[PDB]
Amino acid sequence: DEDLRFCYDILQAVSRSFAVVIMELDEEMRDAVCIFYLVLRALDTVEDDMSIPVEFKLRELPKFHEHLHDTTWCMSGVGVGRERELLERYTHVTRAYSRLGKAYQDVISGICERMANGMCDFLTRKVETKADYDLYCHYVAGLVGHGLTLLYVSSGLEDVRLADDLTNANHMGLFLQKTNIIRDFYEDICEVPPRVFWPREIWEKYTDDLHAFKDELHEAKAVECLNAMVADALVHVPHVVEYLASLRDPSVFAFSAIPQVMAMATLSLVFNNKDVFHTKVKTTRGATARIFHYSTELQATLQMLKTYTLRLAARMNAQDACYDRIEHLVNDAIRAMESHQ
Ligand SMILES: CC(C)=CCC/C(C)=C/CC/C(C)=C/CSP(=O)(O)OP(=O)(O)O
Ligand SMILES: [Mg+2]
Repeated sequence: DEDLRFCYDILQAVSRSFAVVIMELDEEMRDAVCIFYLVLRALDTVEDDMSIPVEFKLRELPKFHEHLHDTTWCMSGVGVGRERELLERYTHVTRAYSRLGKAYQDVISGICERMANGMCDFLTRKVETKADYDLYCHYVAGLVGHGLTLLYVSSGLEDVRLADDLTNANHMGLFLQKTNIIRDFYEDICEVPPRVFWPREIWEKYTDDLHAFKDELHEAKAVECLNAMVADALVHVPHVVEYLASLRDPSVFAFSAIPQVMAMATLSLVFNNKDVFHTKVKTTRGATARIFHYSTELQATLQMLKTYTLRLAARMNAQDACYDRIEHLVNDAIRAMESHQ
């Protein structure tokens, strides 16, 4: 089982966040989800390496899923740090993969291919529209939501009805991806080349140059745009509440709930916060421990989400050009929560 051990070891190095939450899952589901994550993590590593040619990515990505059945395949000159190691010693992942149930392998192979092609689409173009924003989030996060949902059903832990309509699963992925895209604006725009995800359709209403938000000079417009991004992410909350409330298994529930509650805490902190444009805004380690502790069942999770949702709303004024748009979004979220209390 050295292969699985490497997997969990690389997981811990490549992503401390997920590597903690994944431990909420029972061993069998956990192995499948851990391997699933590393496969996608490998894709991400190819998509994000800006020192390697795009034609190289459009070439390798589409057939990434095919390598899942080739225990000798690996990549040598891509990525930084442990990610690089993930690809070079990618054998451990494919081996572990070959020892998974037939149904788990197919979900993983299926999501891997669709995400890869989606990444290819956006490797050759920008995110101009809100539609673009949403679709890109779908490919790199919404699909993880689909995949996980299909792994839950396939495992037997959740009812087959869960996979009927995957819309809410996609919403779950979008809420997480969007909160991170919002939180990581500065860090992303400060890289070489600069990484940009905020959709032009949204930011062109406050500026002609996104890079202007880095200057205190345009602090007001940056914050108004930041607030419009938050409003856009809040659209997903009522759906996150529905998906979480449809879960019956405690392991699946905690694994699914924790990241969502963390996202809402981050979102409540970045909202109307100009610090977002010069540093990473993060929750305290104590709030994190508390979230991990209580998000084991629906009721407590709903109240923590309500609490954070109420903190977000409390942070604004009738002066802000969002107060209107944010208010009904907060009410929809809180309403959806009380709808299960
Ligand atoms: C359960 C369900 C239906 C949907 C959830 C969808 C999921 C799990 C999406 C993962 C997408 C994100 C935000 C990845 C960043 S890697 P990271 O999480 O390791 O670490 P970081 O964001 O850098 O802190
Ligand atoms: Mg990426």
